[PDB]
Amino acid sequence: HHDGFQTVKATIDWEHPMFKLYEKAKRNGKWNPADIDFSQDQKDFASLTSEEKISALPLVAGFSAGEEAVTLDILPMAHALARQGRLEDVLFLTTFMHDEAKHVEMFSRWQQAVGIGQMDLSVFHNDHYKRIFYEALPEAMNRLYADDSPEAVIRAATVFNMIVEGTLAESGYYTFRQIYKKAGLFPGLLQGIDYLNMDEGRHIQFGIYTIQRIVNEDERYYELFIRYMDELWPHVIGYVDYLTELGKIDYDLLRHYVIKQFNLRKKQISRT
Amino acid sequence: HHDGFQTVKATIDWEHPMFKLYEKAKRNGKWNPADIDFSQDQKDFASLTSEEKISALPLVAGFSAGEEAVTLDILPMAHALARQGRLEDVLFLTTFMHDEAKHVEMFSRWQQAVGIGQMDLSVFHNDHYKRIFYEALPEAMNRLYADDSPEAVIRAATVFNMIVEGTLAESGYYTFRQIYKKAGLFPGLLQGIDYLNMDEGRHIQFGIYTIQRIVNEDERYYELFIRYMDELWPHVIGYVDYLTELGKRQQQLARTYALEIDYDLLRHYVIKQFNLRKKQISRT
Ligand SMILES: CCCCCCCCCCCCCCCC(=O)O
Ligand SMILES: CCCCCCCCCCCCCCCC(=O)O
Ligand SMILES: [Fe+2]
Ligand SMILES: [Fe+2]
Ligand SMILES: [Fe+2]
Ligand SMILES: [Fe+2]
Ligand SMILES: [Mn+2]
Ligand SMILES: [Mn+2]
Repeated sequence: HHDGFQTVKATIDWEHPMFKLYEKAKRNGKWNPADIDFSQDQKDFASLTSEEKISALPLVAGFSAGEEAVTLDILPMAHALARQGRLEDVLFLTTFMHDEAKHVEMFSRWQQAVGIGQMDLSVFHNDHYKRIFYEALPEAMNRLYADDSPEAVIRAATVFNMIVEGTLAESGYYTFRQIYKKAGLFPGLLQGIDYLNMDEGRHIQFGIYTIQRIVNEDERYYELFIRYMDELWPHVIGYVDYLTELGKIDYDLLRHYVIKQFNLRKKQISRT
Repeated sequence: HHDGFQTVKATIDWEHPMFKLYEKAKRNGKWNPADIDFSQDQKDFASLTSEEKISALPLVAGFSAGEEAVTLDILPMAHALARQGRLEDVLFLTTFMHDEAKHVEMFSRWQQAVGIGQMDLSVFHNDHYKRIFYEALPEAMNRLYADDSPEAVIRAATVFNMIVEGTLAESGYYTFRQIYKKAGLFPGLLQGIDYLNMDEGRHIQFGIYTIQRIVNEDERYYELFIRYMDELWPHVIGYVDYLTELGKRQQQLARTYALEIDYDLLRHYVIKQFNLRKKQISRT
């Protein structure tokens, strides 16, 4: 049951950080994947040899599944914060979820346009990828339906925002630009990546805000955050190692970028 | 756990009716409540007598709570359809949810701008209003976390889309225009209402699609739909009667602005909306 409503008893908290992020999301998140011209991407893909075609698919497989997972798996966080009365967080999260919908749409439109929509790309998800995206991510989010404790919320935001988005996805954009911008390939996909990267800046800000406001209640939660980050590292690097070996471009450059992002995300939360 | 992912094994179903509705939502849902000029609304509200100021508040109280309720209460539907693998429905529902956020924001910005943000408007929710919005709506939606049966989904879409949006809110837009557009008052609120009404057409279409696809599986569910509509009517009309009674006890705004407010035409619009929603679902 609803006890009452914040915008009847009072108003939105106009100064709340998540209301301010919501306002930014509306002003900056206007792109439509349906407007991207993928016609040259189709011709670029056809120009590749069979071996070069295969080389591009593991990264796309990781992104399509990843965007689909985050579209579905943010819903428990929205529910948990709604149940806690965090209205401004909920408003922001409507933009987060609509951003992810666009991300899923974008990669799927690319697959369709280049002629691989009919190909099952699941073959490029190894055990480490599945441990994160098929298992750990939905487990941590769904937990929030029955357990919205600080510990549960930190774990959810750690897996979702700091690892999935802040480590793997961030490193994926970089990788795609290092390879394909340089090769002059897939301009429509790279335009989509640029819009997506802008959206995801907001998503990471929500994760940092959420983790830090809980850590501020108790430094014991800081140690939980670091432990959950380290818990998932073997799977992050296990997936990275798998893509790197498929790749055979400076792969050690890309690998160190992943490590850089992982340590960066840790440093964006303060014990204090 | 996720078994796999549709956009890895295949693609989005580009022809799915809810993918098409999602596409329309992106194209047509561009407005931003933060861009509405409420400065004239502020002046209008201040120029009103206390007894004219009051006349508008019961309707605004109904919409602010309603929009906040639907913002929160759509989440279980999105979850239930997601768990069923209905990806295109989920994509569309992201636009539904972000629409509702804008609707909550819009009415809250109006209240803030006109100087009533600090006033507790709960006093204009009677028992019938509370049975719909404080109780029946969240109960029917939350049910979906543990019971996503066809019966549960039809009941959820009936309460949310056909009654709350398709009968009450639709009648509220009409009432607001019948009163304040003719008066020449609250231009920013009216702009917001117009944007909102456009969004809500899609929300009702989602409800029709959802109910109809379940009725298509088994025509027995059509009688469930009709029954659930009829179960809620006493509270729809109980709330309408309450707002009508309030409006008839304060007629200064109508006298001042020469509006022959026909509450019996509004009451008949509510009845028309209710019966019209029923006709939009067919047995076969
Ligand atoms: C060889 C260098 C490895 C680079 C790492 C590539 C990782 C693939 C990215 C897939 C994760 C996508 C998750 C979506 C998160 C979001 O968009 O919010
Ligand atoms: C005197 C005529 C009575 C007219 C009825 C007024 C009803 C007020 C509307 C409040 C419900 C708002 C619910 C929001 C639903 C949505 O926008 O999705
Ligand atoms: Fe994201
Ligand atoms: Fe391994
Ligand atoms: Fe709606
Ligand atoms: Fe009554
Ligand atoms: Mn994304
Ligand atoms: Mn609405």
